Amino acid sequence: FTKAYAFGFPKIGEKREFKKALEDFWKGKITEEQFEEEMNKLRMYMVENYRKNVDVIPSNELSYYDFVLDTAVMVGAVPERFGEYRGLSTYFDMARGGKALEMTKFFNTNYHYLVPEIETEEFYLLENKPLEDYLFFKSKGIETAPWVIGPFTFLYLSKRNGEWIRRPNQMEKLLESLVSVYKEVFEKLVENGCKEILVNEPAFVCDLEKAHWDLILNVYRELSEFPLTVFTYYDSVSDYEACVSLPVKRLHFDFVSNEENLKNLEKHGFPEDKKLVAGVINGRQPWKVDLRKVASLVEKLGASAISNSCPLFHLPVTLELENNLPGGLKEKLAFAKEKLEELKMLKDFLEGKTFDLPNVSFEDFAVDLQAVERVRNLPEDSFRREKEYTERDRIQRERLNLPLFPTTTIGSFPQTPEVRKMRSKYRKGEISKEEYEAFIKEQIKKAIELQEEIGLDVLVHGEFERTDMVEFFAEKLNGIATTQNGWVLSYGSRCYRPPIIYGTVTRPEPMTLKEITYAQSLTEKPVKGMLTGPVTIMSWSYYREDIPEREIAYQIALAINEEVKDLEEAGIKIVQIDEPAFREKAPIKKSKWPEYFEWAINAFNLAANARPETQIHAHMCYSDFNEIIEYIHQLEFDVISIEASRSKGEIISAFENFKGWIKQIGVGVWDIHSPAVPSINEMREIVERVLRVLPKELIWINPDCGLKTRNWDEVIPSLRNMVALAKEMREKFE
Ligand SMILES: OC[C@@H](O)[C@@H](O)CO
Repeated sequence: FTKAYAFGFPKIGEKREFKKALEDFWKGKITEEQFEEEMNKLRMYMVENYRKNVDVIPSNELSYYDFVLDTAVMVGAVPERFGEYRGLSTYFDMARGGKALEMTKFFNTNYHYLVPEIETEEFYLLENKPLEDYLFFKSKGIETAPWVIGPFTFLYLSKRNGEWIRRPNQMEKLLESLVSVYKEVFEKLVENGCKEILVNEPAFVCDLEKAHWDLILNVYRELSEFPLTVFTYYDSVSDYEACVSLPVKRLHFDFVSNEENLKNLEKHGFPEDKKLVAGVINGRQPWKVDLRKVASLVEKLGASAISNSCPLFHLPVTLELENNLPGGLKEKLAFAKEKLEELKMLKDFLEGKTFDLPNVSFEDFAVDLQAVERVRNLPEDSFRREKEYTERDRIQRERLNLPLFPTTTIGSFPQTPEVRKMRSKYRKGEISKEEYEAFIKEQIKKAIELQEEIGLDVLVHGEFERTDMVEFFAEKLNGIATTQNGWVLSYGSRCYRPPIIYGTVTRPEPMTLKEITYAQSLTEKPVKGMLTGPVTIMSWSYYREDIPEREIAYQIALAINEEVKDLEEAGIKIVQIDEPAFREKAPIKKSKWPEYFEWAINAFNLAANARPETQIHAHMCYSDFNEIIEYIHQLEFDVISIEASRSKGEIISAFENFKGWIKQIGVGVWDIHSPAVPSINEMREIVERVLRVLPKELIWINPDCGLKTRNWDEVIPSLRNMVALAKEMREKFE
């Protein structure tokens, strides 16, 4: 007998019933009772999928917005600004709106959770959702195992007075209080017949201190009387011996995202007093795997149970209807539903109920050797630009002829309903390619003339022809496919369809030349080429695992550099490369950052390997650069734009303290997440702060980030104020 587990199955539904329910309810289209009924249908669909494939059925997974927020509500962590917790009304206020909790990435994934704000030192059982869901399924004659976020990870993902609660001394006191509530929840479950509880502790894979583990041991000793099964994923646990010594009867390890868990288990063994649950089916990638190979790992480990490595919600629901993928790709893929079926196959095989498993091997599939070696024989010169910054700077400035404190923007422009409809009609084939392009040309012209009128120094074409930055390029690159319904939850009701890098990546034709060249033909002002970095493209896409990550990254980077070269040839003087994944794609373990940044840096530089006369702008809307400034410094950009409104310019500290910093900085002086129009005085405070140490010639003035989420009536007046401010600064520091 091989007990099979599974967790994190997508909640959105095959027809995206979840997204529609949430949105209809918010718009007032349906009632709370109707919203609930729809959610229960999804609940049944989920456990139905589980029941057909695995032995242990999870419950408490259908979150109405975020499971971390659900955990906070469970323990009473509701900020005072929300008043008494009413229910859904309060829940969504904490989730979205002007008073909502901060939203941030869940570990190193594309799912975003809500950051609990701990205002009190005493937790209490506000709502027992785990019990609620457990009883709901029991009433349907279905035994389930509540899926909950463990107490250590919960605090680890939370903040107290604006700071993370991550040091042992910051966690210790709160934990005793927190575990007491968990104890109450667990006791009630057991009293009601609950046989197993799935506790998620992914924080165990962070670079923890031995002091953290001392705290964790004490936490679980207090919960040793409950039927707990602890899961860890996204990487190897930070202290194997300490982890396996925890007083829990069942322990799960992710044997997919890392090799350390296995090596450590082979070297130190695994306790006889507890059972191992082998996470052997990947939840982060959509590739079919040779179940005979997986089977051998499980057999060597003598593991009594199996399951996916990490939550399945990082994958789309089903591959079933994906019948328009490039030839041969569909047969090598497997989404959430198929991953569950793989666990069933593995279970049956391991129990001798079957003696055969489908063969899986496609190493040569979609592999373009000529392009591969083009990257494998990479000579240093493709990673370092011809001349050093100081020399390039001299050449660029004489070429650009820009004033002190030049102004520009750094992203998309707002998209009217008309722009959206045209893109729609185009995708549906309602209109021709020539027709769509003509429309785009019109929007670009209007945008260019508007910037001219407003008085900006460096212009952008608006990107009215793009929706998702990564999808835009994925559709133009060979080796990358896009799905029709491969939806994956990002947060709340927001879903995205990750592209699939299934083979060697190359750029067959120019991807952005027509729009950029056209925009530039309308003005004497320099117009920016706008591209997305290599690491960002793969960060938002699924990709082959039988090739090192850095190779895929360099392949993409080379393709991007070809675009850069075509832009240069076309006379484009400035090229911006947005690489938000530079930090966002970094390992959860900062101890693994050296190896990661080595190639992330090389990938960007390969993509940005432009002629000395070509000004390269790197763009990243990070809230702080203190922990990565040393890596940033190795990127061969000429200008780097940052968001400085939130910190009122204090984010500049990482730059003024970097000895030898001499590159230009595009200072964001306007928060594009607010409809409010920044006053000239507000922006002035920011620029003045930035000018405290750094020389004035390094500074550019621009908005914080893209503008596509704002309306024109907000953008125009803010842009004019930005120009007015820059003009003022020039007179002052003339
Ligand atoms: O160390 C992991 C931390 O930086 C966050 O990604 C957790 O969500």
